[PDB]
Order: sequence, then C-alpha cells, then structure tokens
Amino acid sequence: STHEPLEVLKEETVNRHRAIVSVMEELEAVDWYDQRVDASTDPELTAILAHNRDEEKEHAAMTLEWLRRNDAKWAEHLRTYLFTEGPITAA
Amino acid sequence: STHEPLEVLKEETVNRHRAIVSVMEELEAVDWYDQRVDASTDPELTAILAHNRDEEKEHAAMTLEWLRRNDAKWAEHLRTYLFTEGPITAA
Amino acid sequence: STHEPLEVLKEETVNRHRAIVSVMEELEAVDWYDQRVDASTDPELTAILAHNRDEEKEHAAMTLEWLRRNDAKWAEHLRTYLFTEGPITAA
Amino acid sequence: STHEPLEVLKEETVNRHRAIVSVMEELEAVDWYDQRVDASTDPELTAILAHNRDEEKEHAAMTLEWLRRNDAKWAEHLRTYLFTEGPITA
Amino acid sequence: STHEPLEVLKEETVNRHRAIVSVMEELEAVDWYDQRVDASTDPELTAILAHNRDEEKEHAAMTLEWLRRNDAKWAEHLRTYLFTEGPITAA
Amino acid sequence: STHEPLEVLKEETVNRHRAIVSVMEELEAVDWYDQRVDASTDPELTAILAHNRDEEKEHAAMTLEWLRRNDAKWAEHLRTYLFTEGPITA
Amino acid sequence: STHEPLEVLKEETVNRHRAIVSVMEELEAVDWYDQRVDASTDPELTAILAHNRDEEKEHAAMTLEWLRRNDAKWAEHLRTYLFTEGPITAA
Amino acid sequence: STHEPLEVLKEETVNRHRAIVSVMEELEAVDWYDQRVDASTDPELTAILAHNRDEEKEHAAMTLEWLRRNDAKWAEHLRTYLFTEGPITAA
Amino acid sequence: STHEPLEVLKEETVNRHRAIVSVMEELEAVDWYDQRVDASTDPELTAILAHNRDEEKEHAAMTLEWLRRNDAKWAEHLRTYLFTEGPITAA
Amino acid sequence: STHEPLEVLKEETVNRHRAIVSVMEELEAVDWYDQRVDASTDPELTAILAHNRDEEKEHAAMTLEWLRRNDAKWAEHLRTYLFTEGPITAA
Ligand SMILES: [Ca+2]
Ligand SMILES: [Ca+2]
Ligand SMILES: [Ca+2]
Ligand SMILES: [Ca+2]
Ligand SMILES: [Ca+2]
Ligand SMILES: [Ca+2]
Ligand SMILES: [Ca+2]
Ligand SMILES: [Ca+2]
Ligand SMILES: [Ca+2]
Ligand SMILES: [Ca+2]
Ligand SMILES: [Ca+2]
Ligand SMILES: [Fe+3]
Ligand SMILES: [Fe+3]
Ligand SMILES: [Fe+3]
Ligand SMILES: [Fe+3]
Ligand SMILES: [Fe+3]
Ligand SMILES: [Fe+3]
Ligand SMILES: [Fe+3]
Ligand SMILES: [Fe+3]
Ligand SMILES: [Fe+3]
Ligand SMILES: [Fe+3]
Repeated sequence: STHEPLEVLKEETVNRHRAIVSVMEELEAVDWYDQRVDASTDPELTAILAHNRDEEKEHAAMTLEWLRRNDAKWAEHLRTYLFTEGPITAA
Repeated sequence: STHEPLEVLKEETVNRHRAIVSVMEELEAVDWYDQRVDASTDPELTAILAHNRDEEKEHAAMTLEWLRRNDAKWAEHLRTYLFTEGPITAA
Repeated sequence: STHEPLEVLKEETVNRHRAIVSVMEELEAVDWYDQRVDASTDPELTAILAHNRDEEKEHAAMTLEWLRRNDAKWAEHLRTYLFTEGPITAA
Repeated sequence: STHEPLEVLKEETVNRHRAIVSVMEELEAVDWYDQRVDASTDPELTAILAHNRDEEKEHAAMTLEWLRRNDAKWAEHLRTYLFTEGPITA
Repeated sequence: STHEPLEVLKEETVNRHRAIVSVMEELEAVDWYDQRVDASTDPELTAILAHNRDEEKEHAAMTLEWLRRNDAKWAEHLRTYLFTEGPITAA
Repeated sequence: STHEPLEVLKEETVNRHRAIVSVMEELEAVDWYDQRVDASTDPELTAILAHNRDEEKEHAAMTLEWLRRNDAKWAEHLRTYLFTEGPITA
Repeated sequence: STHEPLEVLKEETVNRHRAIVSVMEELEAVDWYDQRVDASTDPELTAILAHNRDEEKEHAAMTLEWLRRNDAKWAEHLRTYLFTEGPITAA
Repeated sequence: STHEPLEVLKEETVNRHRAIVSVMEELEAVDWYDQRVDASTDPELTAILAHNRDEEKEHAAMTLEWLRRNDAKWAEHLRTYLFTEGPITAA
Repeated sequence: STHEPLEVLKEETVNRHRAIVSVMEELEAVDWYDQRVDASTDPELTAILAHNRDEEKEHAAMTLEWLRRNDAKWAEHLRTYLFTEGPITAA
Repeated sequence: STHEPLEVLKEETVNRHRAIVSVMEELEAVDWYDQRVDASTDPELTAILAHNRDEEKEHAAMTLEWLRRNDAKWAEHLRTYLFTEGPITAA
C-alpha cells in the first residue's frame, strides 16, 4: 500500500506510514459514524453508533501521540496549535 | 461527499465532515511526500517535497485544533494522550 | 450511500444498511490493523495497533448483535453456527 | 489483496484475512440484495433476490464461526454481546 | 447504481439491471472464493470457502434463468451454446 | 488481477478466472448498452448500441458454456435452472 | 455517468458521450481479451477469447463511424490519419 | 498496468496495450472537455476547453491509425465502416 | 464531479474547478505518455506518444494561464517561482 | 505508482513522475478546499480552509517550477502562455 517500492523506504518512514494511514482510517470512521448517528431512526442502533464513534477518536489520538513522539515536525506543529486560544490562523 | 442526505445531518456534523476529510487529505499528503522524499534521486526536487511535506503537518494541526475546539470527545481524548510520557495505551 | 433510491427503501432496510456497512468497516479495520501489527518494527506502535484492533472486534460484535435482534434470518443463521463444535459445514 | 507484503505476515494472519474479506463480501451482498428486493418491480425476480439474500447470511455466519474459533478476542467479544437482552451498550 | 438517470429508463430495463449486477456479483464471489480455496492453509476454512463458492454458482444460475425468461436474445444465445458438444465457436 | 499470488493458484483456477472475468465484463456491457439504448435520442446510434448489446450476450453465452464444461458445479447448477418452467426458486 | 449536470448539456453532447464511452469500453475489452488470449493455457477458451476480441473491434468501428458522421472535427482528423502510409506524425 | 504478468505477454500485445489505453484516455478527454464546454460560464475558458478537445481527437486518430497498421482485425473492421454512407449496421 | 452541492458553490468557484480538473488530467496524460515512451518497443508508436505528450503540456500551460488570470493567489505564487534561476525553496 | 515497470523507466522519467503527481495532488487540494470554503457555515473553519488552500497553490507553483527546469517542452510551452496578454489560444 506504499507508493514507492519498500526497498528504497527507510524503516522509520514505513512505520510512520502505518501510523498515518491508521489515523486516516480512524478519522473516516469518526466521520461516517457521526453521519449515521444523525440519520439513524433506531434508538438502539444510534447508541451503538455513537459509542463506536467516540472510541475511534481515542484510537486516533493514541496514534497521533505516537506520530508526535516520533517526528520532530509533527511535534513542533502540534505544540504550536493544540490546546490554544484565539484565532487558529494567528498562532 | 456525505454518506447520508444533507437534510438529515446537523450543521455541525457537516462542518466536522469538512474538517475531518481535510485532515485525512493532509495526512495522505504527508505520507505520500515522505515516501517520495526517500525515493527521489534529485536533491532539488527532494528539497521541495520535504518543504511541502512539513507544511501539510501544519495544515493538519490547525484543523485538528478546530476539531478539538468544536467536539467534546475530541477535546477529551486529545487531552488524555497528547504530550504525555510513558506507555501510550495507558495514559 | 445506497444502491437504490432511498424513497423505495423501507425504513428497516435503511437501518440494516447502516449496521451492515458499519460491521464491514470494522472487519476491514481488524484485518488491516492485524497486518500492520505483523509488519510493524516499532514496539510502541505495535502495542497501539493491537489495542485498537481488538476494540474494533468489540464494535463489530455490538453491531452484529443489533442485526441479530432486528432480522429474523440473521437470528436463525447466527443461532445455527455460532458457539458450536465440530465441522462447521455440517451444522 | 494484502496491504503488507506476504513475507512479513504470519500464515494465521493471512488465513484470517481470507475469512474476514469473505465475511465483508457476504455482508455487502446481503445489503445489496435487500435493497434490490425493496426496489424490484418484478415478483419472480424478487423471490430469487430474497432467496439469495438469506443464503448469504448463512455464508457469513459460517465464516464468522470459523473466525471466532481461530481468534481469541473475536470469541471473547462475540460471547459478550451475541444472544443477549437489554441495552447492547452494557 | 445506473449509468443513465432512472427517469429515462424503462422499468423493465431497471429490473434487468438488478438481475445483471446480481449475476456479476455472484461471478465475482465464485472467482474470489476459488482463489482463496487454492491459497488457504487451514483445511476447516477451505471447506467453508468451497461450500460458499458453489452456492454462489446456484445464485447466478437462478438469476440467469430469470434473464433468459425476460430477454429474447439472452434466450436465443443461451439456447445456441449451453449444453452442447463439439467446438463452442462452431455451435 | 488475481487476489492471491499466482504461484499458489492451480492453472485451471487461473483459466476459470479468465473466463469468469470475461463473462462479468460482457454482462456489464449488456447492461450499459441497454441503458444507453433507452436514453439515446439518436435512432442511428440506438441501432448500433442495440446491435452491439445483443452480440455481447452471445459472447457471454459462449464463455459460460466453457465454464459449464470445465466446472462440475457450474454444470450442476446451470442444469437445475436453465431452460426450465414453473417458479425458479424451486 | 456525465461530469456535468444533464440540464446544462446539449442533447447532441449527451449522445456523443454515449458513443464515446461505448468506444472506450470496446477498446478496454479488446485489450483485456488480447492479454487473456496470450496468457490462457486452455486452447478452447483461447479460441472463444479471440473470437470475442475481434468482434469488439467491429463494435468499436461501427460506433466510431457514427461519431465521424456526427462531429466535424472527428471527421476531419480521422480523414487526415486513417488509411495512410508513411510517418503518422507527418500526415 | 496490464492484467496478466508481462512475462507471458508478447511484446506486440504490450505495445498494442500502450496504444489502446492511449486512445481510451483521449476519448475520455474529448468527452470531458465537451461537457465542460457546454457548462462553462466563462468564454475565455470555453475557447481553451474547445481547442484542447479538438486536439485530443487528433491524438486519438493518430494512435488509432497505428493500431490499424499493427492489427489485422482493426484494419479489416475500420475499413468496413469508416467513411461509408447509409445505415451503419449494414456495411 | 464536485464535492459540495452546486447550489452552494459560487459560479467562479465552479469555473475554476473546470480548469483545475483539466490541468490535472493534462498532467496525468503527460506522465503516462512519458512512461509509455520509455517502455515502448515500437519506434512508430513511440513517436506518436511523444508528440501527444508534448501537446498535453501546451494544453496544461494554456489552462494554467487562465487560472493565473482568474485567481489572485495563483497569480501571486506562480509569479514568485516560475521563470526563476536560484534555488526554488528560497524564492 | 508507475504504469510501466521501474526497470524500463529512466531515472529522470520517474522523478518527473514524482513531481507531476505532486502537482496533481496539490491542484486537487486547491479545488476541494475552495469548494469547502464556499460551503462552510463555520467562519473559524473557513479561515483555516482558505489559509491551507492558498498555501497549496504555493506548493504547486514550486513543484511546477522544478518541472519547468527539468523538461524542455514544459519550459517552452509555459513560456509561451504564462503571463501573456490577449487571447490565450492565439499566443
Ligand atoms: Ca475504513
Ligand atoms: Ca489528495
Ligand atoms: Ca513482525
Ligand atoms: Ca446450505
Ligand atoms: Ca462483491
Ligand atoms: Ca442453496
Ligand atoms: Ca468494461
Ligand atoms: Ca427512450
Ligand atoms: Ca484521463
Ligand atoms: Ca531571470
Ligand atoms: Ca536538474
Ligand atoms: Fe478504530
Ligand atoms: Fe495541505
Ligand atoms: Fe471501530
Ligand atoms: Fe455468498
Ligand atoms: Fe451469492
Ligand atoms: Fe463483448
Ligand atoms: Fe463489445
Ligand atoms: Fe491528448
Ligand atoms: Fe490534452
Ligand atoms: Fe500541499
């Protein structure tokens, strides 16, 4: 699932790939579940969709913390913007 | 680009969809660029790919902070795991 | 996200569609996470990937149980095969 | 059809992959068929579509049972929720 | 799932479409299952795969007979070639 | 275009794959052409579309006979339903 | 199957779209069948594949003639290059 | 980009594949551009789109002539139908 | 082809969408033709592929110029980097 | 991610491939972000989307300048059309 041949990729690059596509898949699941929660017309299904939705956010956060500990630029930019106040574009 | 009809989705659900697919696309770009950075055999191109790569991480971080500010469970789970030490699964 | 126009689909068909597509996506996440667990060369990442993997199995089982309660034929066939011993093809 | 090279995957991982994608494909067929059953305006076709639909559930159930027998946490989590009463999120 | 808008398609064209895509999907399942049957290294799984495989052929055959009964050229061409002997291109 | 590596597939399996994918593509063309025939507002084009459509059916029927001759379960199930009368789900 | 909404498209444009996509699908079948013909290890199947292959070329040629009759620039460029000798880039 | 492994394909088959997929891509560009021409509400863009469209037809015709010179059935079938008069299905 | 409903998109956004997607498709064609030029083993075909390739670049440049003239930020950023000589990341 | 096998492609072809798909992805991001800016009903999100949008144009422009410096026909055709006056077609 990589775009370049594995023999020219550094191991750390490939591990970061694994982490990044995981976050991508978690975000997609968050998004789809939230849409299904709004549209669902069954209360028992809605409670299940909403529970799964919010656990995906936890999955994403864990993997994003791993990216942060293993990439100086993820560390730098996440530190600049996360948990701030005032206009996000002026930080 | 939504899986459910727009008329049954809450406004904040659609705006979070816009933000979430944006973060997904930034992540994809990070990964793609980093792979091309490893495989490139032209250092002038490599310099452009790496420059672009790291700005995508900033675009992702900005959008993630917006999500964090506009979604309680994103705020909760990001607070739990980001900028921690020790085992990520037990934070 | 349906193959037929929503206005000819019964309400229950559309809810089962939401549940079915959720189980599909969970199964896919299990499989992909398990492959990344095998291939990962970073122990902290591996711990995270395996943690998320097993929670997707729980998201799936919760949704399958909803399908079972809301579809007589799922109930019948799941009852026949799940939690049995001996040859599966002979139950 | 795997995302990681086969030489780094354990045999058991690959067999579970085969089962898992089988279940996915059965689920998809159940959903597709059910929608076509609702939309179809020919009763003879509808009968075929519905027949096929419910046999895919059986295909899915059989494959899922194998998965369950060959993966400890599938077995654990399915045991928690399947054939229960009261709120599923509990 | 139609290539043309439903509002210009005749009802019977749309029903034949439902049948054709059904057969297409069955054929795909037969093929994927057979490939998994050859590659599987667990005999209990292999037996299930083979079982499912052969029932997809029956799903296809039922739907093909519906097409034969509802389309005169399907009827003509299936009668010319199916269950014949000697060279297929010379029937 | 196979989901499993070629080195573990039997030769006959790969040939059936060639046949099956051919039939799938013929069916897709039949369907696509029939929709275009319905939507077309040019009679000369429609005539071409309809002609091509019905020849795809012949392409499919030929390849389907090859499968019937080379796969016992295709022979069995095709024989149960094809050229029959009364309700198909029986 | 169009990229723009049908009500902004001229009728004739939509009919040329039907013809063009038909030719595209015929070309694809020609290519795939030809590849299957080279790879097949069953002579009887190969004869069916080659027979079908060459009839796709006729389906394509027929539809292409309609295009030529209904589009002045198709007529111009097909006239310039088809059935010529010497270097194609110098026709 | 081939469906069969390159080692079982004849060189000529692969060159024909390169030409066929080129024509397919040209036809797709012709169609897409023609749709954007009808839909555009900017005349300067429209003139560019129309210009590109008609040059794609030329690219297709050139490549189609190469196929004709390198494939007996293309030569046969193109000769039968192109630049004819009266009903196309009857040449 | 758009990701948001057309009725919420400004007319100029939609026209820029048409141009942007045209450039993307032109770039794609340049890349694929260039790959086919390298791999082709028939010199007559290679000459056609190379000719078409280089015309796609002209199609892209024309459309890129339309974007330059109709979008302030494209104009600003293209002006900064196009037709320069020093190291690209420092302009 | 190439359509031809890497061992038949020149090094320069593959690096141009890396730049071109990068430009394509940048163009796609510009378009998607621009559509989201129009549709967004959250002004704080809109400002992030617009910021990111315009930085993608800069990423594209850098990469495009690299292509211009490494491909004689890109340089020739870009020089013909960019930053010109009068009708784009007649330049
Ligand atoms: Ca997913
Ligand atoms: Ca992208
Ligand atoms: Ca390992
Ligand atoms: Ca059975
Ligand atoms: Ca399927
Ligand atoms: Ca049965
Ligand atoms: Ca096709
Ligand atoms: Ca009509
Ligand atoms: Ca294209
Ligand atoms: Ca200068
Ligand atoms: Ca250079
Ligand atoms: Fe998850
Ligand atoms: Fe970005
Ligand atoms: Fe999940
Ligand atoms: Fe099935
Ligand atoms: Fe089936
Ligand atoms: Fe055909
Ligand atoms: Fe055909
Ligand atoms: Fe072209
Ligand atoms: Fe072009
Ligand atoms: Fe970018």
